[PDB]
Amino acid sequence: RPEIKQAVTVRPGMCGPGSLFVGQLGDWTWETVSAQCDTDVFAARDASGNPTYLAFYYFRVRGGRELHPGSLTFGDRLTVTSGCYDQGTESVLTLHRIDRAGSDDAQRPLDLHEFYERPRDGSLYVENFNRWVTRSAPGSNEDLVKSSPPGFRNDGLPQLPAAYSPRAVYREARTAHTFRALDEPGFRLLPDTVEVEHPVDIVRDVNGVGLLYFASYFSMVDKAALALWRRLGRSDRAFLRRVVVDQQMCYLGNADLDSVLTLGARVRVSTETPGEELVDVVISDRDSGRVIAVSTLHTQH
Amino acid sequence: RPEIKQAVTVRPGMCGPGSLFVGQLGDWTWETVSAQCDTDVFAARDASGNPTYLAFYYFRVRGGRELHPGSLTFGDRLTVTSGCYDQGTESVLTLHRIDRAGSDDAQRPLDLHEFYERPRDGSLYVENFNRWVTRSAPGSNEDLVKSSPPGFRNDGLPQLPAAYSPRAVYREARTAHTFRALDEPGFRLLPDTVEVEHPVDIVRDVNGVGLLYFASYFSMVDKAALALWRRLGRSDRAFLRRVVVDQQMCYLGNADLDSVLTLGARVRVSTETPGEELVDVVISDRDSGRVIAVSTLHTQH
Repeated sequence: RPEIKQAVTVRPGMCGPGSLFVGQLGDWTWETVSAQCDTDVFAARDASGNPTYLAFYYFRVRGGRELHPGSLTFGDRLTVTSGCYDQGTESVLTLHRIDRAGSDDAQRPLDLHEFYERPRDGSLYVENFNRWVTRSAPGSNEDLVKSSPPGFRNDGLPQLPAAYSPRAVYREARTAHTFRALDEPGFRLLPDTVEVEHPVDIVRDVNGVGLLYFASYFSMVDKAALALWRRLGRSDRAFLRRVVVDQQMCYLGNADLDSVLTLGARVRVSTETPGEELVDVVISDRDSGRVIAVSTLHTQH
Repeated sequence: RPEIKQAVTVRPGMCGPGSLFVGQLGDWTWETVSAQCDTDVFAARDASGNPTYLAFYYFRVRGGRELHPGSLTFGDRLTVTSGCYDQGTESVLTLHRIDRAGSDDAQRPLDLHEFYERPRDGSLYVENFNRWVTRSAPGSNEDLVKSSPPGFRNDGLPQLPAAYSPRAVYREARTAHTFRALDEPGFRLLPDTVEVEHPVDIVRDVNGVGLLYFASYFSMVDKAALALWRRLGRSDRAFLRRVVVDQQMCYLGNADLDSVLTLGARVRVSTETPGEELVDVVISDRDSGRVIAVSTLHTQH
């Protein structure tokens, strides 16, 4: 199955300090899987005709000072290279590489070694690990059930080696509540933390099938990050100047639309590099006793 | 200049109870103008190389019970027909018609009479009246200046007759604070109103060039509408079931990112048709003494 290459002009609907860029990346994942796995992901149903959704489970966006999501402005010309990797019948890994158009070797194919071991400052690397799910009850967003639409073709797809394991990554994050081990050298934990109550926003958090929208988890994480930034006495203009060189998200659950979520955030500062921080955000559903997401942001400010 | 026809599969990034559908419509407007007016709207600059933005000024989405934005779910197949109409060198009108794919006569071209006088229940009609603007000062979002990028080609475009005037429509709305005259028969004004303070949300309201994003005005309007809906003792599930058969928005201004806006809402109920209402929302910037938007929603619930 060939990789998909696209020439993309940055539009208002896919950039800025909100979640529009991650929204576009997720739509590109559903297009890529549809093309490579001979399944209409947008209209997928199981054998009883129940809708099945290719849910986001693990999401990484890795950039750097030379190209990060905040670098993108209206009219920028990009190259996007996308492809899927076999994770069996119930899950699939999609990769996207984003380069500036015309940049040296932008036409190169996907390279696992480049994504997992030698990422280049100037390219953006996206991993989307997705899992097929159905609701266990109409109108309930809890206890989603593993699924696989009939005719889902993972058999074409290239394999990952054992070393490159989005599953090991997300398992450790569910346990540690961070993607960057607390014992990692060269950081100090600030004493300041925040815990923000966030009722589900039924205007802005909800998708076209009545679930919490995967992109709105990035918005909730940034709401927690901004609460912590303000607690540290830092300015709104400075928040809008933050360079996010790496972000990882695990979606442990969805949530009913009447839920009140809790957004917890903490920060580690670099003892090596001024302005470098690791921010961890945990999203909880206290009423059901669930952690529904974990995120780690690596920033320079 | 030919009209642009597209086959569109509804994606998560362009539907649901948020502003993603209007975000997609605006990106389609910038693509359509780029194609028909021989100008890269995404990267437009004036002669001094200052960026110039094709700002949204008047926006209408007209549907009906048979097809409205809330009808759209993942995987729906649509037909989109788009084209521009001459409004001179500083403004341009773009129309989009949206039909279900395969529906009778979905291939028909744009028809002004159909848009302005005989809209069909089952098609969606979009009007975007846009104006070229530059900032009057870097980092300021107030007192935007009229502009026209060099080489903007309106000379190709078809003409509107005098009868069809988005300008008369928006002028009346700026004066009346509604698109549906208060003296219109068959409605009664409820005494219940809301006035909500909304600090600009720098996570969710801001675009890739540091302005308030045109789609986030629709979110702010729905926040006001939901405040009024809750004031009337109505449920969240019922709000998510609302059928918006017509909505009009005028963008009178933008706003600095530290602004605190005021969202005012009022409602008229039908004395003819149960469940039919007209909701008016006014967005104010009290500190600068400006009305920055007016919206009217026609709903069935």
